Amino acid sequence: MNPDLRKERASATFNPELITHILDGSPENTRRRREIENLILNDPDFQHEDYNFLTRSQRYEVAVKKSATMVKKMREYGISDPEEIMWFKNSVHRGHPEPLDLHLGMFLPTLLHQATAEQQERFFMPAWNLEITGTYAQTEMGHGTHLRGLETTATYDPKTQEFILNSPTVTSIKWWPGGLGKTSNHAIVLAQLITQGECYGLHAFVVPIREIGTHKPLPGITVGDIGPKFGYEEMDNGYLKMDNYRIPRENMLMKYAQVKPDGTYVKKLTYGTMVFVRSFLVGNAAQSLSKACTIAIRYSAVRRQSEIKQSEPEPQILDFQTQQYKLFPLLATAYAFHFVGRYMKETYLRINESIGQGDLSELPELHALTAGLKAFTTWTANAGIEECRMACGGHGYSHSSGIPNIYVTFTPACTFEGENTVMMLQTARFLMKIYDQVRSGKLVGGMVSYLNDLPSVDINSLEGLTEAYKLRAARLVEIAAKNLQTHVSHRKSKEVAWNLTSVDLVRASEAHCHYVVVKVFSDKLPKIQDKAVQAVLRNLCLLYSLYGISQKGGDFLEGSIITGAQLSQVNARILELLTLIRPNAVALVDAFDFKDMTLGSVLGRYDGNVYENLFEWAKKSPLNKTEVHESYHKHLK
Amino acid sequence: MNPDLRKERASATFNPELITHILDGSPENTRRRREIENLILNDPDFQHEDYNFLTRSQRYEVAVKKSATMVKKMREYGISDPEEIMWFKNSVHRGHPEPLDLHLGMFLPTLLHQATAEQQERFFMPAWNLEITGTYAQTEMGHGTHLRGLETTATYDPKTQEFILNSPTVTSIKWWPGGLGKTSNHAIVLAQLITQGECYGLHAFVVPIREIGTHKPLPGITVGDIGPKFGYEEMDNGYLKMDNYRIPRENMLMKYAQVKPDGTYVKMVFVRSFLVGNAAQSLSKACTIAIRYSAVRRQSEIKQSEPEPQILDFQTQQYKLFPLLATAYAFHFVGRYMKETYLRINESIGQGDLSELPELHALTAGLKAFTTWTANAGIEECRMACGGHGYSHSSGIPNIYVTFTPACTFEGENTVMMLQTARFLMKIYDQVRSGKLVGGMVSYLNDLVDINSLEGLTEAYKLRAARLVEIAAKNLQTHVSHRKSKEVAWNLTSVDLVRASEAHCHYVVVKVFSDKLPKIQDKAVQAVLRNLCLLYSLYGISQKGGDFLEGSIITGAQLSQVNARILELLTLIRPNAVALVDAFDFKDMTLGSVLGRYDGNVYENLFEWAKKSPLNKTEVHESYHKHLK
Ligand SMILES: Cc1cc2nc3c(=O)[nH]c(=O)nc-3n(C[C@H](O)[C@H](O)[C@H](O)COP(=O)(O)OP(=O)(O)OC[C@H]3O[C@@H](n4cnc5c(N)ncnc54)[C@H](O)[C@@H]3O)c2cc1C
Ligand SMILES: Cc1cc2nc3c(=O)[nH]c(=O)nc-3n(C[C@H](O)[C@H](O)[C@H](O)COP(=O)(O)OP(=O)(O)OC[C@H]3O[C@@H](n4cnc5c(N)ncnc54)[C@H](O)[C@@H]3O)c2cc1C
Repeated sequence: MNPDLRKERASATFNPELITHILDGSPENTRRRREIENLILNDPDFQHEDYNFLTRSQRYEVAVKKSATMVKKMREYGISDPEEIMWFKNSVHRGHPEPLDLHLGMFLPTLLHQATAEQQERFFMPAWNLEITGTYAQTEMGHGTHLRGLETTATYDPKTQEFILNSPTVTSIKWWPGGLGKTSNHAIVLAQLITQGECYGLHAFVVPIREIGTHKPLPGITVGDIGPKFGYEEMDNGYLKMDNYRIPRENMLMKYAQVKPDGTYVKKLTYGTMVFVRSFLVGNAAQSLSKACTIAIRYSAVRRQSEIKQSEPEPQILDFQTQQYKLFPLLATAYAFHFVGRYMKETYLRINESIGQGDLSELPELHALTAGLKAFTTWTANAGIEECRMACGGHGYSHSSGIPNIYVTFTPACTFEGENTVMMLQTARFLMKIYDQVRSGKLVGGMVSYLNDLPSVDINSLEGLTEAYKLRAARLVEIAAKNLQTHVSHRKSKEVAWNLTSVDLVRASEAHCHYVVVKVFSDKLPKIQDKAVQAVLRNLCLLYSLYGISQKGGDFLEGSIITGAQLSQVNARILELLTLIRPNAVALVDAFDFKDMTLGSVLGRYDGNVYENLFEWAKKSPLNKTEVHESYHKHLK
Repeated sequence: MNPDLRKERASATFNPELITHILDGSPENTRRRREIENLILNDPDFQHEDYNFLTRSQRYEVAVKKSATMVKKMREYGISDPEEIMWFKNSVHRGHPEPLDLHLGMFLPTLLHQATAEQQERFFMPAWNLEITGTYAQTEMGHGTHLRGLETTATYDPKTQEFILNSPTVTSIKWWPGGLGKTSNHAIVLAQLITQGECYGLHAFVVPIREIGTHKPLPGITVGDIGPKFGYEEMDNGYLKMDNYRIPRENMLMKYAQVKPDGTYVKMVFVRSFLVGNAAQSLSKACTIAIRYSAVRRQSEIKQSEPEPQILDFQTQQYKLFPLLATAYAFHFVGRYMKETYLRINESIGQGDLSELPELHALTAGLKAFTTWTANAGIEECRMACGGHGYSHSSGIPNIYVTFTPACTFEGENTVMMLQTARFLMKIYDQVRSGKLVGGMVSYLNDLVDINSLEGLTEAYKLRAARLVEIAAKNLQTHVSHRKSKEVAWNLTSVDLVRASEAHCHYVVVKVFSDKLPKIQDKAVQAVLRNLCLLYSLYGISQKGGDFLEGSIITGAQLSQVNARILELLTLIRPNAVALVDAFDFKDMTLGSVLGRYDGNVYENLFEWAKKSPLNKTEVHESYHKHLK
């Protein structure tokens, strides 16, 4: 390997393999994930020309065959555990999105959970070999966040006992569903149920959209791809227009609501529904940030440029303080998000045990924390990925860095499972609700128990830093509450008040979530058995928290949480941590255990042999298919 | 038009035309710019299918076709004024980069300002009928920022009287030059001059790389495209490897240094100013789209009873877009300021007065980094403020983002630039330390409160700048003191130094924006810009409250009033949002945005766009039969 990377790995003060165990959950987990990864790696059926060297059409085509192959292979290998299916799918698509995401993630799961025996035989079973391919169509051109505003109608017809699915306007057309564009022949559509002159709200219906065998669109059906996007080249995000399309009455999912043959409309928290409330975007954020950091840091250890001292030769750019400042706080963030994502997993499991005991008390906080962490981590990871890219200089801009694809692939996560701003406002509804409760004399519990200490620190220890974040969260919640009451007590409608306090409310949710990450990171440390590993993660933990304090110094000063002098100490300690982390930077990134193939990066290769490979890469790219480009003869010659 | 956009326009308290006048510098500049943009809009030779519906190869091809026609068309129309050239070229490529960029910006300009009668005869003249297509090759795979690290050599050969251009290592291969991939048959190459066993530094040579008429790479010449990037699809950024490749000794640009047959060796600010304008323009486009779309898009609710409101009515939406709108105008003004400044200092240089040249270099480097980094993040905020729809190329913001973002790394990597600014700031600091009075925009360092006034806010930025410079200076001393080494000390203080330059530059933008108001003749226009200026200043104080609180420049109670004033200002700006974006005068064609269309008729046009998308050439995709069946 490149002498420069070898030098970095030799300076590491800890064994990176021990951290990999921690990330996967156990040594055993690491082995299994690697085993599954190697199944795809050495399988030529999963190999193909570099995504970036292919047109959009060819990219979608490649994704399709790999997904089709993926299904057959997972069936044959007997991979049923959801975690293992995740690892397997990750290795096959290398973080890239694929056309069977909704089919496997929402279509089959919804049928398995709510469909009747006859329905599953008609819609679930035929999918085993993809005879049937489905997707979930909810979003419309005119409504994404505001569901109640959806326009698709499903009117019951007593005479023929079938539903009439209709897209009355341009805005009503379904828009975005992955696989809806060209892959799926069936789609579970969400529509406003209409029967006996009454609208009963949103209900789901199984609707065939393409003829089996020929894949031609069925009469009354209009489907297609929505066009090119920032990223997602391999995903056929689509649109669906239904011209008073008829389907059997038995195609409605009736586990919760039913429609009798005469048109009469009739009418719990389970482990079943809980699987749907589950989210993996926090882990997704951690992972994407990690990939970017791995690339940027390795490259920064490989790239030599400029000079620190005129007498010495060009140093590694990772020797520059500004370089370390750009990347080490993000590396610490990457780790913080991994621990938070693991905490959430733990919580889901803790919550099921509570539900099984009849205790639904922590559900409100779960839903608020879930919406909050999702927005906090996705936004932070989003910006962090681009910093990593720009930290690589000009080469970061080339697809050979691998970062532009990571960013473009990850960024819509700020939209998935609820707009980030809307989600933060959801977290704020809960924070205000708990605040009002404490106001009326109730002692509250949970991560939000600090509210019991309203109304409104040793900056050197982890405990004092956690406390500082706790106090800052309390302070921002207090500011939002008071400001909210000022509008209300001004005779304004609770709603107008809400809007006029929304910026403040989002900030309260943000502060709350940041405090949660810090506490979770800090709580992790005492549980690390290996002292060397513990020491490094501690430095990363100190950097994450100190850096957050510097980033929003105003929050801590305004609340008199820290003094101006303490802010100076915080800033100084941050610079000191950068160098303490420096000798371990590479090994910390190696611990993420990404294979070159997943990274899709010349610059971030494990071996550090960037330059020779960067040249081969460019020479094999499409514009060099010929020495002279036809445009020459036609317009220049 | 969409009645939602017309009611937004009807509520405007000023005439947008007057702001366009201010943006173009004068009413006549507008009329003239709008003339050119029309020469092109109605010309079939510049029409083609949406770039986003084409492959990388087809994009490059369309760019090449348009640029070639561009040169012919300009010459024939009489467009030679380099300003009118920007407008024309901007309309033609609809804001996208083009393969003749270096040819017109570096090749010709360099020849025209350094070539001899013989050279300007066989090099400059041919680049008339594009007979010759050239580019400038500086950057190498191994070096971009630190030029004296370049490896390309030009070893003079006394016997045959010709320089030998060589790429000894993989890292020495030229990398990135636009037009170097498949467009140019000639390239001015920057290389280490070596003659008579001695290296004399970097010098520029003109080297033919492709055979005229066939475009075949010449013997010893290896050329090609460097591959696909985040953006720049229509640009053939390339690589050049020269294997002991010989060129007439007479091919060296000897305007400043010469090499006779004996082998005896003898004897940037405008571009950064351009990028600041490029930052303002890109930010403006994004804002125009995001704001127009926010007035068109209705969703969710405020009051239970009322119908879905335009998302522009949500405070959060206003908070995301109005501060950025104010930033776009702020950046346009500081850009104009930079222009006035370099023109003035240029005039001094000519009279032997170079007293303001160091500040000019420093300010120009700092503002470039400050505005490009700010606009960069702002373009993405505009995209995300559009919801999922923003992610689609139908929003046109992703292309804007991808096209503008490299501005943060080329022409001086932002952090390196800020570091240069900091070097100047420290010098000035040491100068006042010695007891000297300094002038210029930095005269506030000779001195080493009211949140409700324009003057007080400007004053607040001044002190914040002074405070950060002082913190950097103090930390720098503390390090030279403890570490006893200047280079090590500089490095351990570099984050503080960058922060001080950022603070200095922010102060400049505010001050410039503020000094611009009294010069506005129309009262209504002056009134709206004033709100944007207050928003800009107040927003920055909130964003980095700790800087002001730390320096006892503002109290906690004042920070609170700042935040309250920002919210109030969003409200006061709301009624003028669309008109303020309309003022930019961007045409639908150069915006390439369905969501930001001037008429506001989004949805109907959106479906048509998707319907026309490449993946819908057929109802069923080929991949179905061969894989999913
Ligand atoms: C890559 C990608 C893939 C997708 N895949 C799928 C898929 O497979 N299936 C599917 O069903 N959908 C999919 N979608 C659509 C996604 O579900 C929607 O984008 C999401 O629901 C938000 O809808 P919208 O974009 O119209 O947002 P809108 O809410 O209409 O607009 C967003 C803007 O309005 C603001 N806003 C909205 N309501 C409020 C409020 N009450 N208060 C304050 N601010 C508010 C937002 O914060 C934001 O600035 C995808 C989108 C993308 C980009
Ligand atoms: C779209 C695009 C188009 C381009 N077009 C052209 C073109 O037409 N012609 C051309 O010649 N070039 C072109 N380039 C190359 C561009 O000029 C270089 O990328 C730029 O000069 C920066 O060089 P670098 O990428 O090697 O940076 P590097 O410096 O190698 O790396 C950047 C990183 O190193 C850090 N760093 C470097 N030096 C220092 C220092 N002294 N102190 C502290 N930190 C430091 C930076 O802060 C940053 O994080 C283009 C690049 C792009 C992306």
